[PDB]
Parts: sequence; C-alpha cells; structure tokens
Amino acid sequence: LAPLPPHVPEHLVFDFDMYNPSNLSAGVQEAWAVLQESNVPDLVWTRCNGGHWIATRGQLIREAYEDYRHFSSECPFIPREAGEAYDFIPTSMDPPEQRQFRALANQVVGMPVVDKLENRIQELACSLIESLRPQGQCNFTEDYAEPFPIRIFMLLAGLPEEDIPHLKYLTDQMTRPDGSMTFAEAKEALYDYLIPIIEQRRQKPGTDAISIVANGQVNGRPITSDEAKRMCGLLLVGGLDTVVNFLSFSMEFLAKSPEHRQELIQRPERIPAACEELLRRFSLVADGRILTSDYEFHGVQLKKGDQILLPQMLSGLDERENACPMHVDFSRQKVSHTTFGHGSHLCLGQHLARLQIIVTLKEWLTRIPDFSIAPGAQIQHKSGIVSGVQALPLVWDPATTKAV
Ligand code: HEM
Ligand SMILES: CC1(C)[C@@H]2CC[C@@]1(C)C(=O)C2
Ligand SMILES: [K+]
Repeated sequence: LAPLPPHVPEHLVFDFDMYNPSNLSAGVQEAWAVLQESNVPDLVWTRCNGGHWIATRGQLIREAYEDYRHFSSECPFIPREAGEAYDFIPTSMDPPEQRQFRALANQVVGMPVVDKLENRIQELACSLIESLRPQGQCNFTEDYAEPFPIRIFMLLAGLPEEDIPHLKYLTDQMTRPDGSMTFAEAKEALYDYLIPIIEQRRQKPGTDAISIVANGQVNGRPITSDEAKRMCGLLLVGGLDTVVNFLSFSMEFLAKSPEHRQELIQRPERIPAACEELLRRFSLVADGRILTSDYEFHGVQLKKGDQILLPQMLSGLDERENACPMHVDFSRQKVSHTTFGHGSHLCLGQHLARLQIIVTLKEWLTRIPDFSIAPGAQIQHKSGIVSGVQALPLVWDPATTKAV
C-alpha cells in the first residue's frame, strides 16, 4: 500500500486492488461492484498499485471521459509506469490530435471491414462448433473463446497463426501481467515483432491490416513508421484480448441459465438485444485518465498528475443507471452502459466485436442448444485492465445437439 498523499482526505480511502480484488471468488463484476455499496463515496482513493482515484458511479465516469481538458489519455493505465510507457495510437492522444488517427483505424476494423470479413467469421464459428458438437464437452476458453477471435484477427492482419502463443502472451502482460514482464517490456516486445513487418509492408504494400495502416494517410498526410507501429500494437491488443475474454463470461452465464438459453432459442431475433444486455452485465474493461491540472470534481480536490481509474465496467452495473443491475434481462428497456468506452475514444472495434458475439450466440445455440458447467467445476475469474475467465469446462448430451 502506497502512503496516503496529504491532499487525499482519510475518509475517501477504499483500498481496492484492480489486479486482485478481494471479492474475486464471487465473480469479477461482483468484485468490482463492492465499490458501489451504499457506504462507498462516488469517488474514492485506493493506496493499491501506487495510489489512484476511482470513480465508482456512471455519472462521474461519463463526465470524466467527456472532459479531456481535465482528464487526459496521455497516461491511461495503472500503475503509473504502465501509463507512462503506454503510447498506443489513438488511445494515448487527446483531441484535437487524436481524431485523424481514428479514421485510419476505421479502414481496418470499422464497419466496411466487418462486412468484408463476415463470411469468414461465420464460417469459422460454424467449423469450430460443429467439430466440438459430437464431443459432449469442451474447454471453452481454449477450444473457442481464443481461436475464434484470434484466428480471424491474424487473418485480417496477415500474420501467421504460429505466432499466436507469443503475441497472446505479450498482450496478456499488458492487461493482466503475471509479473515476468513490466508493461514497458511487453510493449517493446510487441513493437520488436511489428517493426520489420511494418517496414516490409511499406516496401511491398498488400491487403492486410498492417499494410493498410502502414501505408495510410491521416488528414491527408502520410503516416510515419513510428505512428503505424503505435497503431498496429493497439489493434493487436484489441484483437487478442477483448472479445476473447467477453465470450467466456457470456457462455458461462448461458451455461448457468437454461431460461435465458430458452429465450434465445425460441426467439433468435432477440440475439442482438441479448448481446447488448450481456455487454452491460459482463462488461470487462477498466482504464483511466491523468489530471492535467488541479481540479475540484464532485466536491473532491484532485491534484495535477493524479491518476484516476474510470472503470468502463462500472457504469452499467450502477443501480442508479440500471434497476437490478446484476440481473440479466434481455427485455431491459434502456440498457445503459459504457462497455465500449465514452467520449472521443469510443471503441473502434465495437462493430467487429458485436458481430463476433452475435455470430457465436447464434451458431452455438443452433448446434448446442443445451449445455452446462462441468459437474463440480468452480469457475475462476481474473481481473485487470481487461478482466477474464481462467477456464470454462462445458458439458452437454450430444443427443440434444443438431448438425446443420
Ligand atoms: C467486447 C469487446 C471490446 C470491448 C469491451 C472494448 C472496449 C474498449 C474501450 C472501453 C475503449 C476506450 C478506452 C479508453 O477510452 O481509454 C476501446 C477503445 C478502442 N478499441 Fe475496443 N473493445 C473491444 C473490442 C475491440 C476490438 C476487437 C478491437 C480491434 C482492434 C478494438 C479496438 C479498439 C481501438 C483501436 C480503441 C481506441 C480508440 C481511441 O482511442 O480513439 N476494440 N475499446
Ligand atoms: C482498454 C482497451 C480495451 C482499449 C483497446 C485495447 C485496450 C486494452 C486498450 O489499450 C485501449
Ligand atoms: K504515456
């Protein structure tokens, strides 16, 4: 625990550890939701991970993400060393500078590319699931959650699948470090991988996402090799460690709730709405901002240089935003959340993510309508910048399945 700074009043201290929260065994979202109990202020200080603020309510989280003048993305990760090393584009930039880079990232992960890839995405989901179907069991994280998103990303980026274990290792060190590598070491190893590839593809442009970024333009001028590398690194992290984790939360929930499976089997047209409500309930990202200047925010004195975690996960779990927030209701009238962020940094990969999620729900429930958590299994979550599921053993009776 880091010594309490003199400017932080003792009454605002709640020593929450974002990388190993105390209530983790209850589930990761539940573990974070302790910050939303009635006795906890809207804005707390934790002495964990070097000391930082945490906004605990949707109203404050949204407000801070909108106000880039006071809350800068220049240093968006905790601990400070990670945030300081963090230089991915566009995320480490504030408007006005940030904006031009979004358009280029959209050329590779935006709606047009999602439309291009939809066939291969559907094909891979169907292929993976049909292969598992007659087995009556799987290790979901290894057998589907990882390969389905990752193999599609590797295809899009024109990278060999043999590189997956290395890259997945590095990306996991930036979000849920095991202690072997600092964020800076993992980032530099990712850049080390990308540097020769970016040079190659600037010399001989191709069709893949790295080529497109590396040869792209931003507001009418050429992207630099450095800028390309900083954007490609971010795309790799997004491709390898977002949907991969979310799919497991969703499938764990469905495995534990026959009534929700029944709902989507009976009325498959509800799947997009289900996706949205699952994105709220099993929201999984938490990054933040740095104070650009001394600022009074909701009665609290923040100091220039203070880090503030603004957990995207927390907005939709806020009872003030959503009644009975821990309850999954596919018919929820107003699904309020910031799962894909808020303000000028709104997720660029969300259209890809939604497609991958919706394709998975549709194709899984078609073939394996009934399934459960393996007898006696206790599902363990993990927490970090992006939270996840350590393992998800599923079982089903093959006699309840259908080959398409
Ligand atoms: C369930 C899946 C996903 C979730 C929950 C998610 C969440 C987020 C969040 C919360 C942010 C804002 C971060 C901030 O403001 O500091 C963000 C930004 C971003 N995401 Fe996603 N993401 C997902 C999938 C993806 C995928 C698959 C990609 C593909 C590479 C991607 C690419 C990006 C990029 C490039 C940004 C930066 C936009 C900017 O800074 O202007 N995301 N994402
Ligand atoms: C917080 C994020 C999900 C967003 C895309 C990948 C991620 C880890 C980032 O560094 C920005
Ligand atoms: K930085």
